[PDB]
Amino acid sequence: IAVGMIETRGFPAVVEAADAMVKAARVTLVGYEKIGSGRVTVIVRGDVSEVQASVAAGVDSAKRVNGGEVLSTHIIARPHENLEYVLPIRYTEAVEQFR
Amino acid sequence: IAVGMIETRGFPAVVEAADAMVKAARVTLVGYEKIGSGRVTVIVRGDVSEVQASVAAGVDSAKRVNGGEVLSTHIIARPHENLEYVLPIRYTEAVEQFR
Amino acid sequence: IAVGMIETRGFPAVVEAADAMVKAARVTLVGYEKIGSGRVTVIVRGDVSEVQASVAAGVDSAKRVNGGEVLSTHIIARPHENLEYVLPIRYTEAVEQFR
Amino acid sequence: IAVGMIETRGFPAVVEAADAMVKAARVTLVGYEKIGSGRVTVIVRGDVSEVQASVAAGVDSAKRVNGGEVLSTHIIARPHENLEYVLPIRYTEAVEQFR
Amino acid sequence: IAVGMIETRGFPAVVEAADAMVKAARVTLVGYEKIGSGRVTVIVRGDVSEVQASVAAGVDSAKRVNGGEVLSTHIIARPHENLEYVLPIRYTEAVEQFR
Amino acid sequence: IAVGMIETRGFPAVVEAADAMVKAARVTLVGYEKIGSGRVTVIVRGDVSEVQASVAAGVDSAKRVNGGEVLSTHIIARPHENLEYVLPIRYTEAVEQFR
Amino acid sequence: PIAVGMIETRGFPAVVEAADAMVKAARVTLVGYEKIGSGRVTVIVRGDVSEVQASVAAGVDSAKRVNGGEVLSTHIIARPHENLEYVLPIRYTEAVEQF
Amino acid sequence: PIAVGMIETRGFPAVVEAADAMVKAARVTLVGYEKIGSGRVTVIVRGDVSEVQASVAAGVDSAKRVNGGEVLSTHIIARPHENLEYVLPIRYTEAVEQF
Amino acid sequence: PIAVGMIETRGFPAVVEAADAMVKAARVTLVGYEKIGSGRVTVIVRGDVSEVQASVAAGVDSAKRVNGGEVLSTHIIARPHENLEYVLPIRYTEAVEQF
Amino acid sequence: PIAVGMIETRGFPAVVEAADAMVKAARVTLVGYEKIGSGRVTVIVRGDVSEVQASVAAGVDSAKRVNGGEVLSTHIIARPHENLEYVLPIRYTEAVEQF
Amino acid sequence: PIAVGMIETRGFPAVVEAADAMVKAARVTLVGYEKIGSGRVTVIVRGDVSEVQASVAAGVDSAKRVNGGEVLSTHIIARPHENLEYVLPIRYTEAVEQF
Amino acid sequence: PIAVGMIETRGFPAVVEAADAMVKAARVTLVGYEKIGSGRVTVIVRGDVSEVQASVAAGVDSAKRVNGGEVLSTHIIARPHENLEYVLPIRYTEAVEQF
Repeated sequence: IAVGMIETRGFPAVVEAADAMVKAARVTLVGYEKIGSGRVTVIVRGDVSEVQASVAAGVDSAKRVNGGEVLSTHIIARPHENLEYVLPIRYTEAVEQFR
Repeated sequence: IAVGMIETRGFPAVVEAADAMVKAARVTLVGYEKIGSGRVTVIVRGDVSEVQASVAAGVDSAKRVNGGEVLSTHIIARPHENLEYVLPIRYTEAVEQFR
Repeated sequence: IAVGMIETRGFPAVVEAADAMVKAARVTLVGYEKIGSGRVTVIVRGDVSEVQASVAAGVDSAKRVNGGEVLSTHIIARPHENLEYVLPIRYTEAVEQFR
Repeated sequence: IAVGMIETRGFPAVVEAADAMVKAARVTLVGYEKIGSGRVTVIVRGDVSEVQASVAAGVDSAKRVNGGEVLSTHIIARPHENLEYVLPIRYTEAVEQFR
Repeated sequence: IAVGMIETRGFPAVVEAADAMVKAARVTLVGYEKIGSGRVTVIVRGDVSEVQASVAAGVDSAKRVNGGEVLSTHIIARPHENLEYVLPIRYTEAVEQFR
Repeated sequence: IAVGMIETRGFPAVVEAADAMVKAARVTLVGYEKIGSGRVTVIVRGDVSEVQASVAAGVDSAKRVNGGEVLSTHIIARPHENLEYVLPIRYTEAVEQFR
Repeated sequence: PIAVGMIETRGFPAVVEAADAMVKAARVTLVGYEKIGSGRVTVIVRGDVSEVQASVAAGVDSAKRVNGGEVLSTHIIARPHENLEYVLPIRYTEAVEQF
Repeated sequence: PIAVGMIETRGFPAVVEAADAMVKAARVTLVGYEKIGSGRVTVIVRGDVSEVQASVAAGVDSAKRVNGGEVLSTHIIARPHENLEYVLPIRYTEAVEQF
Repeated sequence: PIAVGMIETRGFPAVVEAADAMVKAARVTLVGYEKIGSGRVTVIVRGDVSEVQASVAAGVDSAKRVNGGEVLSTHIIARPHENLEYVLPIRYTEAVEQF
Repeated sequence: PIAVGMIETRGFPAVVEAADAMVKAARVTLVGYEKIGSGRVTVIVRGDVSEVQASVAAGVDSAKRVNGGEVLSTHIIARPHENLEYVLPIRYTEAVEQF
Repeated sequence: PIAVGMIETRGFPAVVEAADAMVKAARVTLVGYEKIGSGRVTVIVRGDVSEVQASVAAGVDSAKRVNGGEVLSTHIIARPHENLEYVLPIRYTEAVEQF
Repeated sequence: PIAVGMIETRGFPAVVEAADAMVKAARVTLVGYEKIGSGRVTVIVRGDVSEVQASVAAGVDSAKRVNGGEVLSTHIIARPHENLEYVLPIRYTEAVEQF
């Protein structure tokens, strides 16, 4: 299951990115990551094609935000299982209860 | 229920943004978010039209603050339910006890 | 009860701001807030006129600090009750035991 | 057992770095480290030659990321045991359960 | 009892500031404060004249540090009791056990 | 017992600094400190002459790191006991179990 | 009015059955679960007075049928004073709210 | 003077009834709830001496009527020494203050 | 439907045997372990109703064979109400999910 | 010398009365309160040996008068070894220090 | 196969002796220690089945010789299901791994 | 060799006396204090075997003289396996180290 990420500078924009992503295709927002310098990432999981659709929409929508800025984005089609155990890209408890 | 966000650089300004928002219309301040680089966001919930009124007032009032600066703002009319589970835009425990 | 805020860049200056505020008038320092980028805020509560007196003194005294810098300030005469529940402007446990 | 590190500015890029590293050779991603200013490090362990292979791939892949930036990298062939006890380069609980 | 503060950019320098302060006069280092942007403060308590001696020595010694930088300093002769309850300038548990 | 400190900008470099320090002479790495703005410090303890040897090696090795940068360094020959109680320069639990 | 209903059991299995029988028998929300020792645990439900009475009755009959089941005490409070919400686990949690 | 009133029960339901009966019978504030094992739990109220006496009496009569209810001990302290506030859960909390 | 199965024992060793026998005897997942005092502990499993019945039966037979083993109570809930998931440790955890 | 005095009760109300009677009967400071199960709780006071003896005696007489009161054990240590301070809740806390 | 061995005692001293006797009598690793109330505590060891049997036997003989020693229950599981690792303290910890 | 000595009491006051008598009677360090329920608590000391024997003996005689004192179990382990240090509170803490 692919992973999609949009990193913005600013919180409002990251929230819009996430909203646009889950609305554009069949992906689950699994988390959000702060790393400082105003950089925040929203992470979604789903089929590669769903994730591609969601990230493209997420980027477009975030850039429309008043003062919105997208810093980086990336999609990994088949993330190695090891990552699930170290980085915050896994379906969380709260998350799978929403499903 | 819509979500409204004002991100400022500086705490005093974000506090004013929040005060102005809840006073301008029928919205509930549900939280506050720090992301570093002096960037803080206040988040309100309510009817889209209430939120529109509150954000416009929040922006005007924050800009009047001595040294106040607004970095970004955004309103999402119908935030996807998935967001409530990942991002800090949900009515909190403390919050719904105030209601 | 009004809320007064002085945000400085630097800790020594914020400590002086707070000392000057509680000494200048009848206000209670209720808290302190860090938001990154060296930005820290001290928050006091009291009658609007007391708070006005305290913030003016706090600003003057903070600017006298060696390397002191004031970034922003603001006073809200009647902060909405909703804020008390979300933002760190409320009388705390430790605080009301000092009173 | 060698330690390999790639530090990026941006989260998406660090996630790609990690994915590329564990896919390129026989290394275990043991952790991730945030230090502010958007600087994040992913850490892998394995035979020196595996780690060399993984870091080279991790760097190439991270630089291909949209808005990806690599700040620093380093490999230590035989890290002193003392480090395992202070710095986050050790196999963690969650990690060795994945193995 | 007076409070003395030296804020540096850099940790090594703040550690030297503290060492120099407690060695120069009869003051107790009561704490250390991080506020981001590399800004850290060391706080001492003691008689105003002891604190004056310690801060002057602390500044001189910190500036001798390789890459040492002092950002701000301040002394408050009779800090208001209210501050003890909000800001980290109080004798701590660990601290008074050293005494 | 002397204290030695190397502060870098970047995590990989600080890890190398630490490795080089404990390998160059008879010192114990006792901790690591993050203060933001990418500034991290590694702290060692040992005889002044051991610490001098370790810091010199730590600096040389950190500067060889790809993208490595050393911001500041310092050695305190006889750190005042008060510091042990406030600043993170003390032998920790985990640490003395390694010994 | 919105009553609170409580069933206390000796043993966890029996208390889980009480809870399941309570929310199934009537229009009530399980809001809490309280451990106090001696194998005594309480499930707390909220709802209309008549709904809570229906559910507590169902809860008790079912719990007593559990193998090694044992009900210690029960009680229904019709109009719980607001003060209680703030001290005891009878209040709704945002957790059980989202649901 | 401002007395403290305590009812200790065996069982949680009975202690919740004690609390509800206490704050309802007189001008007192429930400030705490204390678990100590063996199924023993205490509700603590604050108020004038005469108010606390009225409420403790109501509390006990009501608690004994709870199904499987059982009161273990009670006590009213008329002028609790200030020292106690700082060690025991008899003090008001900002939680119960806001209310 | 997806039932929940619970075995409560007196003693930890016996409860660990119950759990091991349960997941081995049928298609069930151990999702929780609950301590409530008096030496009473519960293991909770999730699975189809028929699978959970098979496993609880195996669990009980095995637990009673443990040296100093002792089963206090057991229960199977066929269709646990969703409300319970949110209050009690019967829900899957991302921990047991990854597995 | 500075002795430590302890009264252990069965029940919380009685232990709160012990504490109140102790600090009122003599020049002692309540520094701790210890829960260990089976409804056993201890109040610990510090002071001169003769002061602690006066207070423990008062404490016991008063505690035994509490409704459902019960004193389990008491003890006075005249010169408690410094080692104990560091392991047990007999030491002053900055909490009780500020007072 | 890698079995798990458990000795549960009444009393801590006896459980510490059990653990010491177990790891000394055979090739096993103490991985956990479990408190569940009523003075019942368990030590858990991991190792080959034959090694764990040797150690549990040694553990029990030694524990029964402890003054006021008392063994409540014991059990050896030869092939503990992987599910258990994720719910119970039978798994290795990085703590006991480093050793 | 460096033995561990343990005295377990019923009641806290008696356990505090045991500890005080132990460190006073011989060259031992109190390193821990363990609560396990049923009013059972253990004090743990470290030292030479002969020193620990002297202290445990003193500890027991003194504890039995405590009003309402009661010793449940004791034990001395001459050469505690290193594995134990990592699982149980018999290890020195940096807390008791600094002293």
